[PDB]
Amino acid sequence: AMAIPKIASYQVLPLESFPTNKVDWVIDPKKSVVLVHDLQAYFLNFFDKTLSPVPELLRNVNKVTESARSAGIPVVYTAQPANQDPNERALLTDFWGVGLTQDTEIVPEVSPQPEDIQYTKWRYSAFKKTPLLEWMKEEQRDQLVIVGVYGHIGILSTALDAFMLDIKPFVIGDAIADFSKEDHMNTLKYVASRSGSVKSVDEFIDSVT
Amino acid sequence: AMAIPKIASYQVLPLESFPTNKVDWVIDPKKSVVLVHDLQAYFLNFFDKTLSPVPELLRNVNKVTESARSAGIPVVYTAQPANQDPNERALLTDFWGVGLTQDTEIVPEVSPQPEDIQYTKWRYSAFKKTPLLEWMKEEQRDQLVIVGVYGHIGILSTALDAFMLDIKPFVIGDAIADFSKEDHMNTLKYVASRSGSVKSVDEFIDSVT
Repeated sequence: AMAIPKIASYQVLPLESFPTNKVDWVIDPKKSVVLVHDLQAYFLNFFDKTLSPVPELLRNVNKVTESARSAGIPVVYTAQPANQDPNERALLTDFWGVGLTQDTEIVPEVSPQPEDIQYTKWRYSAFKKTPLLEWMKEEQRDQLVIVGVYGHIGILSTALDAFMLDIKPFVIGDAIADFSKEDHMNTLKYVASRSGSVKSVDEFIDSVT
Repeated sequence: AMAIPKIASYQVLPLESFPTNKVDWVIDPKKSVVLVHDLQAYFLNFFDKTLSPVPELLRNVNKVTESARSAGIPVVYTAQPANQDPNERALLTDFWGVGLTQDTEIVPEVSPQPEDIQYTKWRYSAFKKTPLLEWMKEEQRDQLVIVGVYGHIGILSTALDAFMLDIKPFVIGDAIADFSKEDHMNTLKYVASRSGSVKSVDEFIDSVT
């Protein structure tokens, strides 16, 4: 089993470097949901939080959720629970060990508001073992705007599952972070060419206001 | 909408260049299933079939299936159906168009045997809208040995779903092909470090005989 590495700091990808979208979907405030993916103390503490990309990530997540709430867009947070039953954790243990035992709280900078939804996360994808798919169908919302960590792992897997489940995923390039700038960029490149749309925080704000 | 490109010829990755496995799972003939992923004339026609990696891919898929059948390992083929209903095809149309309208047959070199299972494929992952998961649970088999095309798309998505569904995916590095040698290698690198195991045809034969 690997440990999540001590993540070396890196610069947030310039907006000019975002990969070009193959699809021309537009974020619709009537049909979208914002997903704040696993922004727990445990996952973010693997970085030096005073250094890029973490301060930009947290301020940009706040920019996304504030404009989402003002446009009546539901905000959903995912969080892994502490001391996962080995039978429930299953194959994750083989790669990553027993998982978090503490620091499960969402970081205070992006703390959920009373009206926000909070789901217990069990796999890379936010759709596995959660009510996300059925709840989005109930809400008649078919667009998922994704922010959080880590790009090539949970963000990628959630975007792939959304796309295959007929939900349009929009990954916010300047509102995610990863193990490195290369992993972060490669996540955006894969999504834009094979599984969804890559947008900036300003493009999200512009589309929903 | 993109067309599957005219795939240029490339050399099958040397065995010495395969990424190192992070997990130490071993293919068990009592617990495994071989998946021949979308090896249809339609998908294979995008390469010049007389040039590398196609002759070696077909020969290698055959080495895998013959060894599997001799060890009593079920062999499952996935195939996309022609003229998919736009409502069923959904978001795939935005990236790839209406999909295949003919050439749905499995390439004759690796044509299914009477005892083999054949499922109708609808998404990148062989688990979506198929009986694969429930049938593997019925068979009490929790290992999926993956061969076929294309590495970074269907093979990758099937491996991620299997892993999240508690099924151990083993991608056969010299029994897959992709859009390029880089995509092929990057698929193996991602699987080995985040979602499964990467093995050679000889390692599969050795494990099941």
